[PDB]
Amino acid sequence: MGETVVRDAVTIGKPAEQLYAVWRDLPGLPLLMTHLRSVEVLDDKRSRWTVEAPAPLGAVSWEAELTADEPGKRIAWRSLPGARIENSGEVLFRPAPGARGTEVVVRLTYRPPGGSAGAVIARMFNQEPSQQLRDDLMRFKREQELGLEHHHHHH
Repeated sequence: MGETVVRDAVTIGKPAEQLYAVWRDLPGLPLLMTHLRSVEVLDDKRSRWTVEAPAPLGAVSWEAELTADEPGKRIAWRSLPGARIENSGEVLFRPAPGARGTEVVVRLTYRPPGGSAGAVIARMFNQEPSQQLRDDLMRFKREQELGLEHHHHHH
């Protein structure tokens, strides 16, 4: 219908790790990094917590993996050859100009909101002088900079 691949970048006061982690509740499992990981469970984009099954997708028919993960370089989302990801987008991280934080440059295709009026309501008092462009991605920045939890993640 109107699936648009928008390329823009938002700046939030988070290093990088928590920026791509925006798809989660800001997790804190530094145990599952590098090699020697048995628990390939993240739940972020789904996962199917099998751990034992051969291949990340060679069992559960529909599963999700993240094909790229770097501490602060670029992260590309995936959904494994089992489920076959419909979406596409690799997020890159660079230090924002003026030291305003980190700017996440994303080129991703997605479906647009039907009601654009939902954005303009914020103009009543938004306190966000971020131009009359990139409307859809601006609310994303707002919610990312708003969301903050313990770095260990406490639930």
